[PDB]
Amino acid sequence: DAKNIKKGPAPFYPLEDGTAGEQLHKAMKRYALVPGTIAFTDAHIEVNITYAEYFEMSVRLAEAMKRYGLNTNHRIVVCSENSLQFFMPVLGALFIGVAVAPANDIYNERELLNSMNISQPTVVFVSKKGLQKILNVQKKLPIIQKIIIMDSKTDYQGFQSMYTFVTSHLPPGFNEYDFVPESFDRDKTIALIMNSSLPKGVALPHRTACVRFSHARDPIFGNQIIPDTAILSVVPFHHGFGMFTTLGYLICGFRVVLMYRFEEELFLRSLQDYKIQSALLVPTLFSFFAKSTLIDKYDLSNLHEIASGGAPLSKEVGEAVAKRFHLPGIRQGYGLTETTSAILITPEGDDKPGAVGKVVPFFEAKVVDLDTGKTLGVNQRGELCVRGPMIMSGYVNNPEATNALIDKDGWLHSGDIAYWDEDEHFFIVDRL
Ligand SMILES: O=C(O)[C@H]1CSC(c2nc3ccc(N4CCCCCC4)cc3s2)=N1
Repeated sequence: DAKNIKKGPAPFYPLEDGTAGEQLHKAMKRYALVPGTIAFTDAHIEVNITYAEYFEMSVRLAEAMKRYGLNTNHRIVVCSENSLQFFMPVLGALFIGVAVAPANDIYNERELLNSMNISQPTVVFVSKKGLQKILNVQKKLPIIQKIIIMDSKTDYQGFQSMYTFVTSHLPPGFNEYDFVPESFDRDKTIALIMNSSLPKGVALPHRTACVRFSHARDPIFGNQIIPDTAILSVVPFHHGFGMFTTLGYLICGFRVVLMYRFEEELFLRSLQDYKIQSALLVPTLFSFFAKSTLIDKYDLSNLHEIASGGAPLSKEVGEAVAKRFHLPGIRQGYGLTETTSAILITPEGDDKPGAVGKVVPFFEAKVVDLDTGKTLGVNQRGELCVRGPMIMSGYVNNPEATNALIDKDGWLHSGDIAYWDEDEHFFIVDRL
């Protein structure tokens, strides 16, 4: 061993009661009441949407879906590239306890089928450009009984938009600010079904998102709740990195600036013009910005951190990127789809080259001997194992693949090789 088991410190605020939908509802209502509070900004088209707008459309979607008949026995799919509308049905469903399975908007038809065959959605929200794939998947999966278009105001090609669907199902005199999100068992009600790294379905109870919201506004393990904080996120919303940072930024009242096609100039200009304080990159963009020479042309003085996750960041490209951006280091974190979000996180300003962080509040982490199972001590390399309240509840209708991952005592076996050091910073070893 127990000197060799690394434990998450204490959360700076304790763990809120209520479902993830109740916690989102309460914060967003608060932001909704101050006019002009920006929730999302689309860098390509330059449009802002406020928390008032976001809050009111999510509450209406929640009530419409409820009046349509969806409940905890149901799942919806959200199949769209990152967009201003992406999170409206996501929030709507969380408010009423309907599980959300976000679908890779660039899966081809076959991966979409396999994804939605596991998720078995009753309703699909889709962007215009994904409709024809969903219609082909629907032919094979008639459990899809209702298709709603996300990025339209009017009806589109015979299908309702979110806005016409909402009107079709709101009671007269619906009041967005009197709406009360559903109360339910957060341990037992699934919030998200996420796709596995042939893909599997990862069920995440509302609880795992609630713990994530603790980290997100933790001053050491998340971000400080400070007005006019803006984040430029270039990560897919349909995977856990983008899903659970974005929901955390919404809980925090941040301005989330998005882009879904990378462009060097647009990214750098958006950093500058939106006075971005924190940038979110997928790791292959780190290899890009190690090569970019245009960074010094831009006023990046507001930039406090560049965050990384989800894949291997080497000590080399990280140091290269930090220098091109004149930052102390890279702020990094480690988790799996099966782990909700990041379980190891660089504490703010406690950055170390090559390390992905320390054990987050509520969790524990060890490295075990690849042959026996016994717990190792400082700087010994073995398998990375973790345990805590963000671990998935299981794979959708795949119990053997679940139990091959978590022992009877609840340790998730990362399948990664790791060590921790004298300050308890963790390091992931590339097997190659
Ligand atoms: O690679 C994966 O499978 C995915 C599963 S979810 C995940 C990560 N989620 C997150 C969520 C948050 C972060 N942070 C950015 C780094 C500094 C602040 C801590 C959160 C890093 C990661 S990495 N990576």
